[PDB]
Parts: sequence; C-alpha cells; structure tokens
Amino acid sequence: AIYADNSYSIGNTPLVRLKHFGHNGNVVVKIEGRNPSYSVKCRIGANMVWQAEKDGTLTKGKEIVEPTSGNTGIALAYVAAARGYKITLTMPETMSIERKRLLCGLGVNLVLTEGAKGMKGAIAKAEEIVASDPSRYVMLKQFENPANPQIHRETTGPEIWKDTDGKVDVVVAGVGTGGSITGISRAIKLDFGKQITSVAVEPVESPVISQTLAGEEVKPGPHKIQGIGAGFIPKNLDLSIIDRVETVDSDTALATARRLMAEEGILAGISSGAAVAAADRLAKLPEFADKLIVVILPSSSERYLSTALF
Amino acid sequence: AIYADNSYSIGNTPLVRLKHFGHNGNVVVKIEGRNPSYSVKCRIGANMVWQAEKDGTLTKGKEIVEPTSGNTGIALAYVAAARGYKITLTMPETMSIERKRLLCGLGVNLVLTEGAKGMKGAIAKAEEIVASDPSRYVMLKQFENPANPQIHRETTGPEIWKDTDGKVDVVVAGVGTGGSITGISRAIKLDFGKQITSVAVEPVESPVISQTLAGEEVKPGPHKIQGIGAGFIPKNLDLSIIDRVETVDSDTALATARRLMAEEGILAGISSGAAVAAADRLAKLPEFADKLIVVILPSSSERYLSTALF
Repeated sequence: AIYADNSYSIGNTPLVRLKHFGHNGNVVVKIEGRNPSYSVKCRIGANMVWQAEKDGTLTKGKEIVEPTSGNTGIALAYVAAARGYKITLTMPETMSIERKRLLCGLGVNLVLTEGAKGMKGAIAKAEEIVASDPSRYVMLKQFENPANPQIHRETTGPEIWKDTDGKVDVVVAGVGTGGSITGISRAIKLDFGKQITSVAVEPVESPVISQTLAGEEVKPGPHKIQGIGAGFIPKNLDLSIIDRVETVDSDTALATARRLMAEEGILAGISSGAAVAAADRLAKLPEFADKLIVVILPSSSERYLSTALF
Repeated sequence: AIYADNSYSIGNTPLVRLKHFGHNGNVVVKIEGRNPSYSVKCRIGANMVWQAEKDGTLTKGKEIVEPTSGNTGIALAYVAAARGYKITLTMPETMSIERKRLLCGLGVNLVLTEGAKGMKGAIAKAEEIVASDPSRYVMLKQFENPANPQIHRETTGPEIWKDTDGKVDVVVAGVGTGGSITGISRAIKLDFGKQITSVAVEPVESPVISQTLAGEEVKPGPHKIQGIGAGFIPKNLDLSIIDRVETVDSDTALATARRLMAEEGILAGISSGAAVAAADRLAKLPEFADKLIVVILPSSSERYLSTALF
C-alpha cells in the first residue's frame, strides 16, 4: 500500500458519530478534510486529471488552466505537482495573501485578474489563455466534467456503504458543483440498490435549487458559506436523485462549525457547519428517528483562520 | 467503522513514494498530516487521555493542564473536546494570534504567561495551577509519559509494517519527544523482529543527541525546525534503539519542504522537510541503494502559513 504519487492517496476518509447533534447518535460525519490537500476536492482534482489523461486530452507537455483558487484550485495544484504538469490558475487580484502564498507554494502559475471583474474576469481570462493555444492548454471544467461526480460514485459513495455496513438511510451534502451528492447518491441507490434520502444543502441567502424545484423565480444572493451556493444549477447536480433540499443561513452554519470544534473536537470548515445544521434539523424529526444520517464535512478549519469562523 | 468520537479516528495514515528524492523510489513518506487535528500528535493526545482514564488519573470532572500550544496542545484540545474534559493550556503571551484563535476555537481555557518568561514561564505556571488543586488538575507530560511512545508501538509502527509488507529497511524520524522513533522502532525491531536502521533527525543548530552519543559537551541553540530540537534528551527517546543520527540545518529543511510542495504535491510542514533531507542523504549512499526508507512527515503546510515556509 504505497501510492505512486499523492493523487492516488485520495479518500478512505473516516466516519465519526456526533454526540451533541441528532438523537441517540443518528448523525454521523465523513471527514473530507483527511485528504492530500485537505478537502473533498482532492478526489476530483485527481480524477479529472486521470480522466483527461486516459482520453488523451491531457498529455505530457500540455498545461492545465482553470478559473479557481478555492478548494478545486488547491486540489489541482497538488495533482499537477504530483504528476508533473504546469498549471495556471486565474483569480481576482483581491484574493487572500494566504491563498496566494499557498498556491504559489504548490508551484502554480498564478494569473491575477482585475479586482473589479471578480469571478467573471477570471473565467474569461482562463478561456482567453486556452483560446490562444488550444493544443497547449486544457481546462477541466469542474461544474460540468463528469469525472467529478464519477469519482464520488467510485470512492466516496462505496466508502459510506462499507463503513455503515449498508445501514446508511440519509446522505446530507452541501452543493457546490453537485458532484458529491450526485456521485454518492448514484452509488448507494443504483450500485447498491438502497432507497436512501438524498438531501442537498444550500444557503437560504441563495436558495436556487429550492426556487428551481418549486418553479419560482431564481434569485441568487451573497452568503458566507464558502464552497456552496454557486448561484445557479451546475450540470454535475443530478436533480433526479435529490429527494429533499434544506436551506441554512450563514450565521447558523458558522455557529454550527464552532460547535463542532468546541463540543465534538472536529476541525471542520464553514460548509461543514451548514451541512450538520441541516442534518441536525432532519435528525430531530420523528420520521428520521431510527434513520442513520451521514453528512459530508468538505474541509478542515485551519483553511478558514482568516475568515469569520474565528 | 464508525468512530464513537474523533479521538478514535487517529492514524491509518498513507505511504506515498517520492519521485524527486532518493534513488529509484527508495524513499517513501508517511503523511501524519492526515489526522483528526492534522498532526502526528493526535495519536498521543488520544492515547495519553485514554491511558490516564484507564489508570484512574483522569476521571469525569477533572481538568487537563498542559504547558503547550504546539501540535500537542492542538491534539489535546481536540481530544478534550471530543471526550468532554475542560482543558487549560499555558503559553507565552507572545504566541501567534492564529494559534490563539485555533485553540480558543477548540474550547481551550487559554492561560497566557509573561512574554519575558517564555517556555519556562508557561511550564512553571502549569505546575502552579496543578499544585493549587492536585485532585482537580492533571498534567499528562508528553516528554516522559510512556503512553506517548506506546501509541506509536501499537499503531504507527504496525501501519508501516503492513503498508510495506515487511519490506521497510530504514525508518527516519525527527525527534521532539522521541515518541515516534521509539515506538515505531520497538514495533518493527521487537514485535516484528526485523533489524532495520532507526535514524533520528535533529537540527545541526541544536545537535544534542549527536553531542550526547559522542560524549561531547551538550550545547543547544535556536533553529526554525518547529516540532524538533527541544535542546535536551527527552525520556521518551529510547537511545538504545537509535542506530544513527542525522543533523539538518533550518534553511535546507525549509527548502526541502518547499520542494515537497512544488515537486511532489505534498503539503508538509517544516520538520517534514528536515526529515526528508536526512532521508535523501541516506538514500544516495550506495549502502542504502536497495533499501526501502520510510520517513515520518509530522504535519501539514497550512499550519505554517504565517511562518518562514511561505
């Protein structure tokens, strides 16, 4: 069991039962912080690169270009270093010094865009760089790349099946790309044939999945629950497998993350608090009393030291 | 496989083969960053508490008091929160705001000592608090507590045996408490009967193990390789099982940690770079050419963002 590089070490993350949430230990958490670059995204960083290699879109000498400095950026940086690809990440010039230093540390070619242009500016610039030499540059496209949910179908979902001996009844996950909830859900429902309840979590400030499914006007808004609430329905969110949508507000998500730290001794990120708050709400409905609820905690706390968490 | 609290989730950390160090892949690293609170110390935080419980020194209502804010402090904070103990950590008032916020986040009662007094002040204060109500307060004493090396004999060492199918020939580890090298060494040499080479790593700036074994004057010095080089021989360093001592300087340790990041896509801490630099030196001696060298990387990189690493 020696990994040939750090990309292959993804996953096998542990399940920890919560003591101060749910009812008689019905809430259980999957610690995705225990990963090569400390987020759930390492699984997709790995698989998107592996997949582009197998299909010939990524070859020796080609360079990766992605508009991200979040978990996905960090994940692709580590994979690119592990597997010997150059990588450029585009991002607004107003990003954190810590994040700059971290990505630069991982050997990323950092391309800062105009502050004023925000995400839009960074995405446009990524596309511009690719356009300039399409045979040289490859954008992996986390929101739409099927390799994203597929890795969760092959690893994250079977890990949950196995660690629960098939007893999982409910999976609760925040939605960014939708990869986690989609892949996990397909694994449990389709590969293992169990009719669980799949619960998507989104910010009440930007409840676009809830609005969409209700046939209402889609109205995104700002929130502080980083990693989720992208403000649109991503292609990697298979709405067909979603049974339920829970909205959580930023303050509750933050307070819940602090509670996980101080009461459970679990170092999770803001989105982890959002996911647990939703799971805790379900866990205290009588309908979920005898049900084992498994919650994805996407990231670890030291990543949020600069933020409102602390 | 559901842990009853986060203390039980320790270990099972992965081995990753290095591409840009050693010779024909003879250097392999154990990623101790993949742990509940992101260091090797979580194993001892867990076991010292478990052991004090089993021997009746830690009971419901008693409070932990330790002079540490490093990895051990963070480790005990998470265990104390997971298992429902109050904890006070003493530390110089000049410690980092990040570290203050992190420990405070974990629900620690932080006791700041006089800047001028440094470590000495914090240790004295810990002892003072314990003295004031010895039936209330318990100090676990990482430098001398046998539960420290014992956890490494029971988990870390057998993990290395198993992941290498008994092929490990050399274990390289930096020494702080000496727990890692001691426990691992006892496991492999005594429990599994293989005559490996155990290599302690210390800073050339404070080479007290080298001085001691040579019968020379012991002369500690400041260095930046955090986690090692305590400036004395700790009781939990079993010198009997040490075959070799490698000294590494701070700059090389730092540059080596940056190389691990940028060339291997491994997010390790300063002491991880020190340990790899020593292993790389051994790995390029012909005597170690056909030998599998396993190196402990104690911590992950985001813990060193404020530091000289970045």
